[PDB]
Amino acid sequence: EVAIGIDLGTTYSCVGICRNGVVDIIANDQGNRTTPSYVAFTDTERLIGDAAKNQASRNPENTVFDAKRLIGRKFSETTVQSDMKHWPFTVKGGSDGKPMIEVSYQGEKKTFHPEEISSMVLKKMKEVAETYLGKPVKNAVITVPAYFNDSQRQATKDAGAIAGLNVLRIINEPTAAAIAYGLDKKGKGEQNILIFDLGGGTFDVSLLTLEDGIFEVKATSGDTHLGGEDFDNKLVNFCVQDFKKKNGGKDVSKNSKSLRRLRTQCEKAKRVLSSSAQATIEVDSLFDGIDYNVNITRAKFEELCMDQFRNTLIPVEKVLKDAKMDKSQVHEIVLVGGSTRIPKIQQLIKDFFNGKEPCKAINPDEAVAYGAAVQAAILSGDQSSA
Ligand SMILES: Nc1ncnc2c1ncn2[C@@H]1O[C@H](COP(=O)(O)OP(N)(=O)O)[C@@H](O)[C@H]1O
Ligand SMILES: [Cl-]
Ligand SMILES: [Cl-]
Repeated sequence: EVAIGIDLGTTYSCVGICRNGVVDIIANDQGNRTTPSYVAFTDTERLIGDAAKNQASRNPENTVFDAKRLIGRKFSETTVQSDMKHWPFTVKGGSDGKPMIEVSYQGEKKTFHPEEISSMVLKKMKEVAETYLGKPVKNAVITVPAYFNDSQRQATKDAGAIAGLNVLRIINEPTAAAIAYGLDKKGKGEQNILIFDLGGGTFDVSLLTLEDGIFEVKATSGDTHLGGEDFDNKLVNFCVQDFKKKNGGKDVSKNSKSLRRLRTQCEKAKRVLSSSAQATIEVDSLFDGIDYNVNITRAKFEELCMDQFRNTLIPVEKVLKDAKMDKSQVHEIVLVGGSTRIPKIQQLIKDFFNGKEPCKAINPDEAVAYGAAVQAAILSGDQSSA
C-alpha cells in the first residue's frame, strides 16, 4: 500500500511521501532533509549517507560517491575514462565490461557494481521513510535524468529491486519537478516549462510541454560537469593562492588531505554567502601546522564564478533553439538543485527571462523527490493530490 518517491541524486538523495494530497519530505537520523549519495567501508562497518560523507577525507580510498556517473555504463565508455580522474576510489572493468568499484571492508578486498552501491543509498532512503512511518515500505517511484538511456534506467530499477523496493515506475527528473508544482493540473492549455537544474555535480536544462496532463520532454541540454563542486573549487583555488601569499609560497595543493579539509570549509562558506554578504573560511592547522583564515564577500565569490554562472544561460539558449521557441514562450521556469539558491544565479535567469519570476517555492533540492512522491501516490490509486 505505502509508496514513496525517491530522488536518487548524483551527490544527494531525497525521499518524500504523498498522503492525503500533501507531500512530506522525510528528514533522516541527523535531521537532514537530503542524504549524501555516499557509501563508505571501514575496518568495522559499512556507512551510508551523512556518516559516509563525514569520514570521506579520512578514508578516501574506501568512500564511494558518483555511482550515478557509472550506473548502466560499460567501463570502456569515454565518460568513465574522463570522470575517473575525480575519484580517489578504484574502478576497474569486469569481464562483462561492467565497472567494478574496489574497496577494502573489514581488512578484505571487496568489489561492487554501480547498481549495488546505488542499492545501498536507496536502502538508506527506504529506511529513512520506514523510521518516519513506523511501518515497512515496499513501493517506490525513482527518478533519473531525462537523458538516461535504457541501460542506465534498467540498472537504476535493478538498484531499487536489490534495495527491496518494488519500483512502480522510473520517471524523468525534470518531469518530477514539474509535477511537484502541479503544472500538469493547473495548466489546461499548452504550457512550455523550462526546468533549470543545477546540483552538486551536474547542470541540466530541460524544456517540457504540457498539453492535457501529458508532459513531453522537447529538448534537453546542460553540462554533466558543472555544479556546486565547481564553485567550491573556485574558492579552493583562491584560498590555495591566498595561503601562498601569506606563508612564503607554501603550497597546500601538494597535500590532498589539506585540500579536502579546505574544500569542506569552502562549500560551507559558499552556502552562507547565499543569505549573507560575507563569510569566513577557516581551517586550523591546514598545512605545516599553519592556521588558515580568510573573509570572502559575496561580490568576490561572484567574481571568481562569474563565467561559470553566466555560462548557465548557454544551455538555456540551446534548448530553446532546439525546440524552435522564443524565451517569451516559456510559461514557467522551475529552479531545481541546491545550487539554484545562489542569488546571482537566480538574478541571471530572471534577467534572461525578462523579469519573469522563477518557480522556487519548493526547496530546490527537494522538488524532484516531491514530484516522485506525488507520482507514487497516483500510481498507488490515491487521487488526493489532484
Ligand atoms: N544555500 C546554498 N547555496 C549554494 N549552494 C548550495 C546551498 N545549499 C546546497 N547547495 C549546493 O547544492 C549542491 C547539491 O545539490 P543537490 O540538488 O542536493 O544535489 P544533487 N545530487 O541533485 O546534485 C551542493 O554543491 C551544495 O553545496
Ligand atoms: Cl502512498
Ligand atoms: Cl507519520
